Amino acid sequence: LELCYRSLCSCGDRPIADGSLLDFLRQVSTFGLSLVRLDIRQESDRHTDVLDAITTHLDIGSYREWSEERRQEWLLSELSGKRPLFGSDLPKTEEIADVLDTFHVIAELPADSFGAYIISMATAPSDVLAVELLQRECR
Amino acid sequence: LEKMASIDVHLRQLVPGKVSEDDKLVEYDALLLDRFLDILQDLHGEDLRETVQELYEHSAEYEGKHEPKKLEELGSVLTSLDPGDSIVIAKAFSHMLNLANLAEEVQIAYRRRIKKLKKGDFVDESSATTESDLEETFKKLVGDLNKSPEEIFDALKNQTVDLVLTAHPTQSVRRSLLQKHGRIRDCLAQLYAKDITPDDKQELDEALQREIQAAFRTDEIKRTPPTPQDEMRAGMSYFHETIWKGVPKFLRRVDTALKNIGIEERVPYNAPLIQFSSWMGGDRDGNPRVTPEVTRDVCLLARMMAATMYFNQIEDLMFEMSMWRCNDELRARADEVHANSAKHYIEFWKSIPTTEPYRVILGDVRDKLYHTRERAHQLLSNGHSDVPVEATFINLEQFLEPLELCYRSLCSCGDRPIADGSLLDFLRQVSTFGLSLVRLDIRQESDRHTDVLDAITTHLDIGSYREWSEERRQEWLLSELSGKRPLFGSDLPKTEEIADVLDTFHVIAELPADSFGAYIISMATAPSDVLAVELLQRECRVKQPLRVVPLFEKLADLEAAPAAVARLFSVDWYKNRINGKQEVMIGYSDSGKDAGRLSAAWQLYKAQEELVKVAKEYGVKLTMFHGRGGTVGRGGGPTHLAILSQPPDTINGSLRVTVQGEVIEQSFGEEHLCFRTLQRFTAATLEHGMRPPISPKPEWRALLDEMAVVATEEYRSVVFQEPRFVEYFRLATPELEYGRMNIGSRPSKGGIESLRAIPWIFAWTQTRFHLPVWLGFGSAIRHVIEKDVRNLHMLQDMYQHWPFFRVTIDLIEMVFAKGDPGIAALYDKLLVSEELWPFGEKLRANFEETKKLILQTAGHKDLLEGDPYLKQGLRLRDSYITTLNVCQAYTLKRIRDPSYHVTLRPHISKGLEDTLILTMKGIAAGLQNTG
Ligand SMILES: [Cl-]
Ligand SMILES: [Cl-]
Repeated sequence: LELCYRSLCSCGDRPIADGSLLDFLRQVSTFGLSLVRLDIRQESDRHTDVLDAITTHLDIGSYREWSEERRQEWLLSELSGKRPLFGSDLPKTEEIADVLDTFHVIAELPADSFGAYIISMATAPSDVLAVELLQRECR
Repeated sequence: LEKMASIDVHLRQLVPGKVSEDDKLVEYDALLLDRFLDILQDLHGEDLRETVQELYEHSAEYEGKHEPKKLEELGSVLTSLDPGDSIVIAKAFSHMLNLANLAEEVQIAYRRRIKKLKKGDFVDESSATTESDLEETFKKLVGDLNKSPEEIFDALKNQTVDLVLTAHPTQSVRRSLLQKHGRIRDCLAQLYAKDITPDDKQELDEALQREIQAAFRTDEIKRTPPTPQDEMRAGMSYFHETIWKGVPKFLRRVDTALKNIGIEERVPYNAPLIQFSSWMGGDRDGNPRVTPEVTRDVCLLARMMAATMYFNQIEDLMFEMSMWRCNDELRARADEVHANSAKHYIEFWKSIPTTEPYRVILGDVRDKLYHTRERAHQLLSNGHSDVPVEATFINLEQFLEPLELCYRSLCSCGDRPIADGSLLDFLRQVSTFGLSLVRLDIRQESDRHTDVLDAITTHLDIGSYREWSEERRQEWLLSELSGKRPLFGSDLPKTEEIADVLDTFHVIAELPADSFGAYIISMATAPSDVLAVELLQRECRVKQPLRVVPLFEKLADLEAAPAAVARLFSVDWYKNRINGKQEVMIGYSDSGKDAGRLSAAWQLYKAQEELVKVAKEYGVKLTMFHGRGGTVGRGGGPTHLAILSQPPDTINGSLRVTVQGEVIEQSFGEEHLCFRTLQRFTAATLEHGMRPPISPKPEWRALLDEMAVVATEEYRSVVFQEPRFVEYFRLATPELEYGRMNIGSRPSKGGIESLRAIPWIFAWTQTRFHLPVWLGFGSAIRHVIEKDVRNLHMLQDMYQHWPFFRVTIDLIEMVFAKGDPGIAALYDKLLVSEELWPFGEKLRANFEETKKLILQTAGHKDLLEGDPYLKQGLRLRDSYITTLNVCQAYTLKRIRDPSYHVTLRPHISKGLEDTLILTMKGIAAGLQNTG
């Protein structure tokens, strides 16, 4: 479409280019391939449950009992590390499987479809870092 | 055309006596050779035929008296041929040798056995004419060991013979040429039926000529050094040839022999007495052509071949299963299946009615087999299908369930005889072959797994797994296999090789477990090597991991092997993962390349003794996998004694042996040969489980321990210490040209240590010298005879009463029959520097001395004094091989030395590389197995 616009302007047909073609270009820019970008929203506590099942499964403690500073320290060591966090061998409750499956579906779809991951009941930096880490470890 | 009178005379001089009175071998080869030479005259002229026949007569005279003038007479002709004539003569002698092989197989297959020739001891088990058949083994166990028939039957039920098909080290003969050889053997056999009519005989003669010409008129060089998929296709030919029909026929004969000792049951149809495994497409050790895709391909190809054979066989089964009386259970299944959509039997029936319930069930099985075949084909040629996995057989139980329902139902109604026919054959074929025909082993160097783990630990900033001691390696591996966190992801710097290893594991995870057998670790030395594979398997998400099998190659590795296996069994995780079973592999050729053959032999007997001790300690059922080069890898009768010779309790109802590619045609090419192969493996396994060889006298153990030291000294002093040995090896032998040519893969991946065992054996087998097989025996026997006058008598006692020693020496004697120091001297004269001539001269003297000493040990004046049939056939082949030897030698001189100008001869009627390849393939096909 931009090739058509440039070409039309080259030949003094800019008025022709500023018609249906301009409307089309502006519609492609405004709406993209999706019309809308979908936000995902979830409670912070649900991410806390996922990380708690993980740390319990690794015999390191309960991410839930940890203070905010200890939560931050562990999350920071994991986002900066080179080893993956969990696999199929992980006791998942129905809710925890919902959270992880949502991330997997996000990974299997085009980035043009998504906007922001919104954390309901956010209170501390560990809430945001949990989502960044879960995103990274769900590929 | 009285030329026929000359070749007959020469043939009769080559094979003078009669090894029986059905000895038609000279007749067979005379007929085939006459017909071939006529075809050769018609296609390439009268002069070409006369030249070729003069050469063969000189070669046979040489194999008679070994006059060196005959070799100079061969060479004078062979150097004067321009490359065209060189190609035609080389091709001609290759096919002449093939015909001698075919005549030999027919003679073996139709030779009547002699009951009165049995001596009554174990020596009889070293030849097909005197070995014990299935029922004679039964009665030997009942009379001499007083075992009850029920114990024999119970031993058979739980016994498994596992035959492993590996790629041929050279020309893996194409399926089409196997079939032509079959037609030639069939025409030969039928031409000597003592009742045949004149017109039948005339048409058989014409068919034989037609087929010999057909084989001579196909090229066998161009295109590609066949892709591993092609080599696998050619290797699978023996299932269609003989094995598919052969397995149920053999098992039924087991039933009859059980009836002749009072057992009324049959061997249960699901009992895996016979199994087949494959390395074709799975062995990656020093073979970069074997990729993850190659493995995926041969797995799916095998599922296709099997589904095809079941599909074609179940139509005859459907015609036979025309009964109506049935079980209540089967009648229920018939009513269920009739409620559905009959596309693969419109030529047979518009539709199958419910008054033929067995046909209803079997027709649905035929439908599922068709969907399995077409689905695997779609996966192979694309990567996806559209065939629902629920419309096919994914595991062996889905397949067996309706067939077993038919069997039970038939027995319910007193139709057991009907059930014991085509249906029993089918059940036994499903149990033996499964959904794949073969199970594919994967093999890889331990170092490659070490590289993968080293890149991992370096990526995690924990150190280099490579620098770690064996104990630290074990400690880390143990913490990871017991842990709950995965090890690595896509964010991992992978080299090309490391990606090959990991991708192989991923392909294994994406395919059915029925397709795989064992993961074999080449150059295994320590428990960390095995634990690395178990961990890499688990972290690559292989749900049903393969069993890990260490291959202990070098001599020191064998000595440390029972310690390493004990440490493995002592780890709780590995103990509960293996579920009471462990398979260990030994490589006769591999260990011999390290420390000579005699030392490797005695060391392998001891290593198996100690491994059995460990397995009994920890309550594990041990399975010894015999790689290539062994006594149990020979062709024919000798294998029977070799299996009986193994140390006590090393088999225990579970035999796994490599079927070497240079022997697979001799063993499975023909109907009778196939039956007898299966029979001797089964009988020897059964007998060894109940009747171990005698335990060695203490002085025998001490003597062999001494001889092993002297033999390793001589072998290593020549192969590894002599500085100019490698220089000689590159001159007196086509080792360089073998790797550079086109055959196999890589021979290096330095010196001989990095050289693989197969090129090591091959290079010296081509020159009829066989140094890797016999070197070391000479000095060992000289040493012990000189140390004590009486040791000769002790050696002579061992050869007469200790099976292990007799088979070891016997193999050496057979290799000496295929050896000729005069030809090796010709290679020296043409290809080796003058200042290296005494070196080869010394080696040849060693050759001679060992020969006499081996003879003295075996109590023989001539080679193979106790097996004249084999001596006879070997002499027959050697007469053709010798011409290919001289031709190969002068061709090598022509390639390496363009300053060697020859007085050419005019071309003889309608590229030196092609000549060389012809001679290699031919000589390899005529010498077959050595070490
Ligand atoms: Cl293919
Ligand atoms: Cl019809």
